[PDB]
Amino acid sequence: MNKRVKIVATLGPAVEIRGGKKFGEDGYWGEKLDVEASAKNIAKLIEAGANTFRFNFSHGDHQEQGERMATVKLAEKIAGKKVGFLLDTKGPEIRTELFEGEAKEYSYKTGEKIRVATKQGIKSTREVIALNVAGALDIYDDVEVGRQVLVDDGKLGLRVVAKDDATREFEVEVENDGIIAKQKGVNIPNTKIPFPALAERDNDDIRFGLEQGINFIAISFVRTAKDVNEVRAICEETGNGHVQLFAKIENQQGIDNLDEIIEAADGIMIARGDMGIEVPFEMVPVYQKMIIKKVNAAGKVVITATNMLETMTEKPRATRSEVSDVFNAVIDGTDATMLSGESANGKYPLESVTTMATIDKNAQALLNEYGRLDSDSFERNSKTEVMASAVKDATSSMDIKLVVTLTKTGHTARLISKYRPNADILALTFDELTERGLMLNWGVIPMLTDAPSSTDDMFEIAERKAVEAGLVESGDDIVIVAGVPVGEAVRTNTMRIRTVR
Amino acid sequence: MNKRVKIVATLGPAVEIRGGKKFGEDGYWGEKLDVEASAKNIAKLIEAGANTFRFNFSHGDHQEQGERMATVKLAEKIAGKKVGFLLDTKGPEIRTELFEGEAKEYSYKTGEKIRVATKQGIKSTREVIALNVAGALDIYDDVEVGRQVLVDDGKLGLRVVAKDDATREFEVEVENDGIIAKQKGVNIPNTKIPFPALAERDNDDIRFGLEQGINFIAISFVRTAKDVNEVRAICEETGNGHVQLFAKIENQQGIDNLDEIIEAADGIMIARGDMGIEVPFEMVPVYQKMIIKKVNAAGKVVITATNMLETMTEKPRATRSEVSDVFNAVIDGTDATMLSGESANGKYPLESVTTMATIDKNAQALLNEYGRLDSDSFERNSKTEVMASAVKDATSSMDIKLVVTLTKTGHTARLISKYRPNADILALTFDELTERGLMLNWGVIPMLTDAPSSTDDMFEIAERKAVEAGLVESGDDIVIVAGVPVGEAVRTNTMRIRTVR
Amino acid sequence: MNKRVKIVATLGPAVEIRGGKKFGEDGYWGEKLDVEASAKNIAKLIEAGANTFRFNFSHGDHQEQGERMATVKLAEKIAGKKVGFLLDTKGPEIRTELFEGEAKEYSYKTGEKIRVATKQGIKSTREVIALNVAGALDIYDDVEVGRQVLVDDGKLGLRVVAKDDATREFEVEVENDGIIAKQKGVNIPNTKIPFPALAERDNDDIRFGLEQGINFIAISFVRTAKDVNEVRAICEETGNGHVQLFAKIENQQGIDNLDEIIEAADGIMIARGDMGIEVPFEMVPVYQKMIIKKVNAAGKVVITATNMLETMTEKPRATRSEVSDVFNAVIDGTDATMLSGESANGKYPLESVTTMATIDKNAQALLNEYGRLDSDSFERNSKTEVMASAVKDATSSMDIKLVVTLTKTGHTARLISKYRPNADILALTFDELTERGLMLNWGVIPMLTDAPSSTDDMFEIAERKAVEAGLVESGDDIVIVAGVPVGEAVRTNTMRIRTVR
Amino acid sequence: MNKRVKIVATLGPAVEIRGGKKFGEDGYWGEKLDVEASAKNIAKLIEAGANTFRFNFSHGDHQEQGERMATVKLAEKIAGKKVGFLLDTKGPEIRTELFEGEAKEYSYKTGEKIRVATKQGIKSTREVIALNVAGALDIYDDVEVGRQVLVDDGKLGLRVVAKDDATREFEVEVENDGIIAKQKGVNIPNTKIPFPALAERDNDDIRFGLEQGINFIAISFVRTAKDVNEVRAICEETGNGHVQLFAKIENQQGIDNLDEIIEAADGIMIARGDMGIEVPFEMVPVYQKMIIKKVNAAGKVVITATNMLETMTEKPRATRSEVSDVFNAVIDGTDATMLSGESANGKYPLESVTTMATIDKNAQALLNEYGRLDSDSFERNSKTEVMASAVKDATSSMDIKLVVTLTKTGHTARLISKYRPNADILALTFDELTERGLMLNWGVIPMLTDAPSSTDDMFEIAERKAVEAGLVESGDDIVIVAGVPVGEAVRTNTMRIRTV
Ligand SMILES: O=C([O-])C(=O)[O-]
Ligand SMILES: O=C([O-])C(=O)[O-]
Ligand SMILES: O=C([O-])C(=O)[O-]
Ligand SMILES: O=C([O-])C(=O)[O-]
Ligand SMILES: O=C([O-])C(=O)[O-]
Ligand SMILES: O=C([O-])C(=O)[O-]
Ligand SMILES: O=C([O-])C(=O)[O-]
Ligand SMILES: [K+]
Ligand SMILES: [Mg+2]
Ligand SMILES: [Mg+2]
Repeated sequence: MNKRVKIVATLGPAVEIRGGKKFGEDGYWGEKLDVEASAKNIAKLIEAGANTFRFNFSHGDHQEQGERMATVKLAEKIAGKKVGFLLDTKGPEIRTELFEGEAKEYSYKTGEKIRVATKQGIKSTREVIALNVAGALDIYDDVEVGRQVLVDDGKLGLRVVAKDDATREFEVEVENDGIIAKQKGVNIPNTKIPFPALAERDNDDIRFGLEQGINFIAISFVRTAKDVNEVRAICEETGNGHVQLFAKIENQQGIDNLDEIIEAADGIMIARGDMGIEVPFEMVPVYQKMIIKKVNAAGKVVITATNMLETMTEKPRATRSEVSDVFNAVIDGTDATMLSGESANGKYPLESVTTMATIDKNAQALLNEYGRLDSDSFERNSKTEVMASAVKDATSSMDIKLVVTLTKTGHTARLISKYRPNADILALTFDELTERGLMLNWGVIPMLTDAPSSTDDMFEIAERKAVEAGLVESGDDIVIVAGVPVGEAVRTNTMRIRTVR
Repeated sequence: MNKRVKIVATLGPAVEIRGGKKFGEDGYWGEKLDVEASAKNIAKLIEAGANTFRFNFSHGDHQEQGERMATVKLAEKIAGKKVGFLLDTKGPEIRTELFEGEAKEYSYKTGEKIRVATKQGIKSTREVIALNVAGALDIYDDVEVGRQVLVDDGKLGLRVVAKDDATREFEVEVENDGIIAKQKGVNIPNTKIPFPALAERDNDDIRFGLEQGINFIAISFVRTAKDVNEVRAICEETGNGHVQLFAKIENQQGIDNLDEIIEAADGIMIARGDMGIEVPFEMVPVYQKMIIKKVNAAGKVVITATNMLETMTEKPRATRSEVSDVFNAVIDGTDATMLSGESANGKYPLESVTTMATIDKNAQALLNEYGRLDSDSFERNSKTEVMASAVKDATSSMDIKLVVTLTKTGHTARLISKYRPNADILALTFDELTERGLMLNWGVIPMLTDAPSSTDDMFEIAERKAVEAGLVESGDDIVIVAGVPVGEAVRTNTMRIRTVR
Repeated sequence: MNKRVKIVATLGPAVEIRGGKKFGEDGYWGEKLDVEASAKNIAKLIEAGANTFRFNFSHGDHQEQGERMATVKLAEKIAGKKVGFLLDTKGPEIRTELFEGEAKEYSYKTGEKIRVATKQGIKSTREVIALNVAGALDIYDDVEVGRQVLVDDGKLGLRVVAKDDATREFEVEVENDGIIAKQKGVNIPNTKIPFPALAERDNDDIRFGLEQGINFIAISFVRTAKDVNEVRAICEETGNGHVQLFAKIENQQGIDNLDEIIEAADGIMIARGDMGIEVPFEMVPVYQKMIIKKVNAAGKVVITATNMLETMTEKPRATRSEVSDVFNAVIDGTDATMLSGESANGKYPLESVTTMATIDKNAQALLNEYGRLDSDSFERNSKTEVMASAVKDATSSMDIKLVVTLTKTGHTARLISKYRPNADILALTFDELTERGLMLNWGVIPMLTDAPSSTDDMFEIAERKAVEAGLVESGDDIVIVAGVPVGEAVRTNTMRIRTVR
Repeated sequence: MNKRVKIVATLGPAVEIRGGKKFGEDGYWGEKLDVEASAKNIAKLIEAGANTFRFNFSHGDHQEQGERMATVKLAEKIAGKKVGFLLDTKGPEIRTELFEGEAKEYSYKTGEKIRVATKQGIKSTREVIALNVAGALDIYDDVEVGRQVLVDDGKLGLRVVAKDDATREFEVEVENDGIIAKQKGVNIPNTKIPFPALAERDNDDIRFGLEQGINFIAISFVRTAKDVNEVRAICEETGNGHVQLFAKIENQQGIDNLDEIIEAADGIMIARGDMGIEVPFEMVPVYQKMIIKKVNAAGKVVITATNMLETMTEKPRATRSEVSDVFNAVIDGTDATMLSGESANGKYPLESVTTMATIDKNAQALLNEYGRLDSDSFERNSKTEVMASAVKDATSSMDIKLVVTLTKTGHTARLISKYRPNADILALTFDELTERGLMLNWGVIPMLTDAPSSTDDMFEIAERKAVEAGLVESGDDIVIVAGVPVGEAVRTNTMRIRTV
């Protein structure tokens, strides 16, 4: 049984060994990274079903990121299995500043009047909270009376009741009892702070990642196609045209502009952390189902992200709600499910990947009956689309163990994946960029091979590689799909039904 | 635009020139057959859309039939297009005798009480009507009081009121005003006169046709599967196992046994002439629609026959009702529509074929919308069936100009035809028997090609043949289906969707 | 077992006894009309299943028409059943004139060069054919060179090769062997001869019919909504605004403007006679099916007309093609089928109505399985639509014997009819004008009653009237529908399912 | 905008004021019950959308349960809204015993060898854990080597490696690091401990609850139809035949016999607490979805229960996963969602009801598009079924603000509810047992009225009440359904589509 739903795991110190010490142990950080020991731990995550690692450039400098990418490349060799490399941008983050007097935090009561500063490069005081705004932008003219400033995963609400021109301060009322600590995330929902389409820091971070070697970029807080297009231009300028871009939908602007964002991007990450603060809490499931439906209809990749197994950061078992959440993301139609803190800085990273894999596997068993995606509704605008629809029908009518496609660019594999056939998809391709680039498509098992010389060669290759991989045995029926010749599926395509000898 | 519904045209003297004379001219039967001039007239029928010629063994002698079949082979070279050869059996007949005084006929009025004699070899009087029963069978014990004796295309009814065992006569009541003329057809519905399953006459005709080279046999008055199986036995005995049998459904027992008869036969001919006498006149459309539905569900051939354009025997234009009848047979799902006296004996054989072809082409354009048949009900149980379903869906999703099947036996062409794709079906086969055997399947264009060589590309050959025949040109999309490799005895396993060069 | 599909029978001399003579007996026309003997004949046509009588104003003076309608009014009292009264207009007919020297006809051969005169009031010669044009219109400028003049049901084609300004004659070439007899229909298709939207003759005829009392008008050669609108105006101005107009579609312009004609009209008459001459003969079935679908979708009345049982004009039994034509109009979804010459001018008027009834009743039994109409497509606008759809479902879900509606205007009967429930529709109504106005709606049995006093009253009346008509007995389930109060279903309507006690 | 998905809230000390002391105060149990102040707190739960109160007979004695039910009777009066009363049985619970020397708990490491005693009425030690088995059953012969004993919501596993015939103890290996505390839940999945169909303790609790007046019984650990029928016997014998029985499905036997249990019962409670310990944790969603589908198909009531907003027991905000969990239970086709510890003994009982109401309201808006249930599949074999199918189509075809049913038994409300019309369902009934008995059916607003005077009267009543309750105003389209002649207990056979 192959896991069809792909897992993105975020990496961090949780899997990393430093001087024989594990994360949280006394004097962990006083020790150099043990690359081999760390690489062996990361390999266990690959074996447990991680299909792509997320390097979150919100935390850690370039040397820390570059070192973690080098450790994953060693982990691939150890696992004898390849994974995708995904860079997640910092983007236009607002954080609380450091306090004067090195205070760590203060407690506030409902009804207190305090201020939020807009001046940059300054410290907070108990009564005047300063912001670290991405690119040191001045936000005073961008936030209107009646707006909400939310601190620390949306837990503490501050209502803007007046603005002070003299100090460029928001006069706010504490809406609920709570704590403001230093370096915590801040959200100001329903505003249009003019963060640039691509900030210098993100530009630098992307260029560094492209230099190291990546497959994917998840662009934080995408509001318009322009946020995607400015990243696409750098990928193209640097000869990294292979890189796929996932727009993170994290706020009302991104939801409002979803259609143009899907058009410009290679897929969507449903960033439920910022989204669950930026829109009403009970709307998140509506937006989750709507986004999965539209990305699937576009033949693109959707990643369902954030707090999926949150309790497993601290505890060895998920909650019943967390199991339901992961399971329903699969039934919704998600290509991939993501771990963030659970794999990056929790006590149980391998157990979190194992629990996600188990839920994802149990849920794929119910897609034929309960799946919310509806491939019958899709218009077939090309022969490769009508062939993918045919592959689906053949897997519904016959007991088909496996679909095998030979694909130069991944195009046939993506279209077959779009239709969600009740079969695994072995995608044979001829370069490592296309191979790693398919690792987040539903059901796709990418495998590197030599390009075939003829057509009849191609059907033999397809059956031999499937047999060598242990996906099929003598007497199993497979569906083989290729362009004729390979790479030309837009002009001429073929589907064969083959009994394995 | 190619006509998908097949036309069966009955041949007879209407197209035959004898020493420069036309049928009905003085001294016609005095001249010898002008074979070249007659073949030129038959070639015009082929060009106008005849796909199979019917040789009606109810009339003529074997020499006339063999000669006519040779005239057709010459016509095929003139038209550059082959047709199917169908033999229609005489079957069992009952005819009114000659009268004493050699009176031609008598007029009767409702309520008149008269007699029908069962004794063979006597003459009719006004008061006592004598019958010529096939085989001189004594039918006395087979017709009960309350049965109906019908005379002359069922235009005059005699009700059996009493039986006189002394004279073995039927005491009957004239039910309606009508004529009883000499040598007119008699029907006695809902009786089981023990006509043999295979009469000596039909044995002689069938074996003669088989020796000449026929593709189809239409068996008159099929009552049970035994009536089909006795003809199947002759085909098997003689090494003519490729010959297809169409059961003619003409009476109530045939309708009652329709399911077992379809299973035994290769197809049905809906014999509306006798059927319209043997069942209530207003029920024929019910049985026509029911038979077409059952035969399409069985994957077999149905022919709608008799009096489709009957007024064109004597007039240059059909009636509105005849146009409707032909049109609605197509909508009902018929493979083929038939001409009898209109092509065989009438003043306008060419015009009759042209009119039927025009009506059939106009109706096929409505099949996507108003089509009676529903391909969605078929069970995809085989490789060939799922592949035939794929073809249908490709043709429903894209503008497919042509479906090409490389078929040793014609099985794949028959399965694609059943699905009624919105495309012409080119069936490339490797022997003349298989090619002619496909001539009545809806939408199928049979074509003979050289058996594939080890180094032949079947797919390139398929496209090239379709281009040369003028069915497709550069930029058209076609579907090609084949059993790879080398069209062995390997089930169809491959579908290509191809933009034509 | 109630006949759901309605019959229009055209009246004429065929049913009229004159001085004890039947039509076509010697000296028939020399005798005065026997009103008692003629009414007894017409009453038999009612018992047989005629629902409406067509008075064709193309033939007969007002005195002949008036005596006929008066015969019909007497007929109902003999029958004890009412029927509808339909007036059909001469409209813009062209005819061949009388020939000089009392010659009845001439035969022509293909290639012959002759002339057609445009001057009115003159007689034809063999070499110069003269036209009787409606309202004595000059057509010389309104038909161009290359146009076709067709004589006698479009049997003989004359091709216009030149126009002679000096004589205002067409030089025409005979296109095929044929006869030009006196006072035969002439058609000049794809022309725009400026016939008034209403002609004084048609104005006058309509006003006469209204004085006698007509339920419907059929308007010949309707080209646009304009031709319907002018007839509407007269019906209102005379206090006859209750009169339903059927537009006759007979030509390309009527088909091209069908949507606007359907909007203005209450219904459509498919005039297959002129239609089959004015458009391609073999395309009539396409237009028939198309028109019936569109008129059902608008909730209006469609009549399939002309040559449905044509051979029964001369013979006591229809052809197989005629039986198919009637049967398939019912499957197409027609509300009504029509007899013209067969009931007006034929030897077998009563047998023609009996035959059409038998076929119609047989075909209605197949509507569930084979009905071409699709009630599921209709957008349920009003609550009246959704009530109608609900009644349809109740009759699909359970064994409903009958649907009873209490309707002031008939509007609930019209929407229930539109949905073609698997049940007879008893429409209880409160005047004779509304009750006859429903006689061409599919499945509707009109019945006069006095208005209800209470709601409990309205439901007890529906059931009592039903048991009294013999339509239902004890144990039969019926659906009752109504406005509350009766006749306001537009705002507030009710459906009840009741077992008869 | 009315909440169609029903809410069951468990009642407990969290809403109850003792003297002036809230729950978790210093010497809270050191006071009497402030009944009026408690009833005013419960009234706030009714206002926020609690449709039924659950009285969990696992915790408390008859006196505590009795007083709580009486406080609820007061809250209804304060709220001006009635609610259902549901008794939840203790059932065949296994718990850990009190410890030697009043020890609260001990912590264990993987691989540790210890013993579980089957002997009843003894204290636990660190090395030998004793069990408080319902009915004091000796379970020794019912658990084979290789079975698993689980403690505290299945958090700590013990693997039976051997059986000591001399002491009737299990030799177990600690499977994972964890804590054994006193009086914690114990599960022994995939065993057939011969607990009776109905234990004397459950018999007694049910009879006491029947005495106080209840609408529903939730039967813990239902294995077979016998477990339901033996409770039905008592509701019948005592003249409490109005009481509806929810089988709680929370072990493999329940799942295996689900069809026969649905047949015997009035509805199902999906008890995901025990169910997630008794079956593979990551399989609970499969059984939830299957159970909801089978119970809607039977036109019965399904409650999705346990840990739906768990974190709100201690925090003011639910997690993203908990929002997703409640939302998808609605999408799955649940009639009702439940709160246990969140309403019964947490810090935020009112905010818990409010959050569930908000998610449930938002989810019902997506049932027309993403709804799991499929009503086209139901057999239309009756006049009532045909009428219910006709109501659903009216609400699909038209913007219908409300369906009003005049129902003596509620049968017509239940059938209409089965079809999940896109509209609220006002159920006008003539006694208080029918009224309260409808309060867990999807979309049904029950309301008491006098049996009507006539057909015109009945249709007039229906509109007036709906207008009074503020459900609809002038220009609104409603569907009214009734059986005429009116009041004669006629099967519904009339539909009216009416502009108000
Ligand atoms: O950025 C994220 O992943 C989020 O906000 O969920
Ligand atoms: O997938 C591909 O490479 C194609 O388009 O043939
Ligand atoms: O034999 C036939 O074809 C018939 O009777 O129609
Ligand atoms: O058509 C054929 O020969 C086949 O596929 O069996
Ligand atoms: O006028 C007519 O009825 C016709 O042309 O069919
Ligand atoms: O049928 C009627 O007259 C009505 O109720 O609209
Ligand atoms: O009893 C319960 O409600 C449970 O176990 O979930
Ligand atoms: K006319
Ligand atoms: Mg025959
Ligand atoms: Mg439990």
